[PDB]
Amino acid sequence: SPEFPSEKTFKQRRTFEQRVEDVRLIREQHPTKIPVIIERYKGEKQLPVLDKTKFLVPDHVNMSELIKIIRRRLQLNANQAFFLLVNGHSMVSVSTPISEVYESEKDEDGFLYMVYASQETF
Ligand SMILES: *C=C1C(=O)CC(c2cccs2)CC1=O
Repeated sequence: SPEFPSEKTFKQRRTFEQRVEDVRLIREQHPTKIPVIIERYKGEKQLPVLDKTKFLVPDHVNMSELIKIIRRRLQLNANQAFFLLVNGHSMVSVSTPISEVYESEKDEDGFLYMVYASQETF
């Protein structure tokens, strides 16, 4: 509805220059944390909004563990599907530690971006 404001993403809220410097600050103060931005897919109609956007994830945590953490934050029940996507592909099947996902998939600004949805392609 045009009466209600559109959802604005992290990259629309913070400029690239600010994001680049945020990550430099984060990396300096927390070298063992991965800076992750987790957002709901723009067209999502079945899953609620997350109470935070930026997560400093310990670098040993794997993707299966992170998925459980987000499902819990969203208070999902077991009959609700949830997919976590990085750069256009699903992280749902894997046990890769997030440290490795960061090196493979991080944005130019230094953040690792993830999108969640109730479907795997859209
Ligand atoms: C939103 C967060 C938290 O609630 C705590 C997380 C921590 C993980 C290990 C030590 S603190 C960081 C975070 O982004």
